Amino acid sequence: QGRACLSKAELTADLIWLSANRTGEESAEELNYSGCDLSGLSLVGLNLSSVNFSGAVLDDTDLRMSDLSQAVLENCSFKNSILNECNFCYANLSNCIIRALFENSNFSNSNLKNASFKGSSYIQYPPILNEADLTGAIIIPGMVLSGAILGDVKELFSEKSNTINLGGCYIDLSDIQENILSVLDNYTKSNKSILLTMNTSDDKYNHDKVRAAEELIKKISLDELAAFRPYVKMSLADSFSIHPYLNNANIQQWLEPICDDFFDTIMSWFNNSIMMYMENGSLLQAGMYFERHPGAMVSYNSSFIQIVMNGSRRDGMQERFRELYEVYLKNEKVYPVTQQSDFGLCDGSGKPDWDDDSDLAYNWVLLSSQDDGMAMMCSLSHMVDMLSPNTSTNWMSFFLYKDGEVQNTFGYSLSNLFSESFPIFSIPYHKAFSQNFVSGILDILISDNELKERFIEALNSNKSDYKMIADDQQRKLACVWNPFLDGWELNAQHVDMIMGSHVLKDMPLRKQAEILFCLGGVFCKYSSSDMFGTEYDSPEILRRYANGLIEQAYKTDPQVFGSVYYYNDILDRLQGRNNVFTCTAVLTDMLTEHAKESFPEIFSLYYPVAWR
Repeated sequence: QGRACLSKAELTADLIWLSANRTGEESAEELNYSGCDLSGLSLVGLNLSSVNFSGAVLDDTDLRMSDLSQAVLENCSFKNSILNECNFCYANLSNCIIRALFENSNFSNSNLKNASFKGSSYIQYPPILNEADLTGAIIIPGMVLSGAILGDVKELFSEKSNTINLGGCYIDLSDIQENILSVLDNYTKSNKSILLTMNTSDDKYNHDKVRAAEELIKKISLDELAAFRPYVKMSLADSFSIHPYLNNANIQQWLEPICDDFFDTIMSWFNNSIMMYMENGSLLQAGMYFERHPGAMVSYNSSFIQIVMNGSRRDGMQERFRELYEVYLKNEKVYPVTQQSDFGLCDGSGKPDWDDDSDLAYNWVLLSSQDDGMAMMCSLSHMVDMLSPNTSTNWMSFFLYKDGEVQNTFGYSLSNLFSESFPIFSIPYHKAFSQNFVSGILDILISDNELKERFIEALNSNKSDYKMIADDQQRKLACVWNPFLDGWELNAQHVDMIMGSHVLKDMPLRKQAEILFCLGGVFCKYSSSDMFGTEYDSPEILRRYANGLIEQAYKTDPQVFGSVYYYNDILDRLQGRNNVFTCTAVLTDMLTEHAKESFPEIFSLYYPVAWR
């Protein structure tokens, strides 16, 4: 169409029109563009199925979204081409030199024998090689080999320093920023990962994966693995602590020191927080860390328990984690709890019930974070609930022990038990209890939906354009709040309603006072120049309610103020005697600054995040 010697502009028009009127029954001559130089071109979105670009040159060509299915592309060149989203299905690309961007390029069922991808890359979506023949081909780290035909091994081991044999193909390491670490990170550098490449190859290549792995580890210096390198370490654990590498002594011994150090750091850092999710290889390595270091079962108890809960349920390693847990049950602090009627199987055998579909079995024993002899016995179901609670979470569904003796869980304060003894539950608990706290107060104060919405919406921003200092605005405020005020003090029945709430009544006095202080700060913020007040004045009603809250906080626990002088100072500023106008911007900052200094955790939970 199609002769070797023409201008590229004609080849271009020819091809764009060929594409514009494809018949499907084209002739051998009309389809012939062999040996043609098509470099520098833009053959984008062109229907070129069945075309014969044999031995041609498509360097620097934009082929994106084009259809080259069934094309005869053998012996071609695509140096610095852009192949993104090209269709190469059933295409023939034997011996081709592909140095291209190949994002989502479709080589399904293509012939790629002896081809080379050296220098190619993608950003997020790999090329598709399903049922493509890659025998003798040179591939690169990051390529996904699902369903690819690699060929059987001809040479077991490469002698070229920069290549690793996988089946009958070759992984080239000459374009990896001269840093082997760049190809070992499945999490943040997936598009460059040789671990991805190896593990996406089919099962029949399992013996080649192992060999490839032994060759790979020779290229990794112990120096390079000295740094923390967390994503690399996790990737190695994930990729090599699974079948078929698990039965290879060499690989497993190389992993151990790496994983031991990494998982030690992880277990200690994570202790008393919810545990990260782990792929199988890492989870198994986490388990093996505890096998080697039984002391850590106690030192990092909440990390340990979550790991075991995870592993005891992970298909392929359950038994191994059950045996690990049963070693922990022998610990001196744990044993007494296992000797309870309600433990595990409930038969006094000291054995968990590993076969409870409901996950209601009391299998799990958590030790206190302080030296007070406390332990908790709970079920997997309730533990998961408590770690990620909602409004319906049952917080009392565990048995408590002190020095191995069952306790009445009614003389206790959940707030204190969690914060002092089982911190793993403390943030989740206090977080759940603080949810919609000021919203709940507003629901009680303001029956008028439109006004309530102004208050609730303002929670989400640090500033408001809506103001409430005008006469009619303050009159509206007075009608709403007057039933809740006795002058500058809160009405006694309103107080009882606040102090009696589910959210407050079981908090220690001190925390009750801090929460009330914060609520006092909230209504001072509402009254300030940033919100419903102005640079020069603030709605008196809101100052009164803030004042009542502050006085209530002081009655509840005066020590939250540090001294009576600060308390008095707040009241004076709020009440503003002798003042025609009173601005609350400064006082707002005095209150939040004090909360930040004196009770930052409560402040962070109860004061709206948008406002701090």
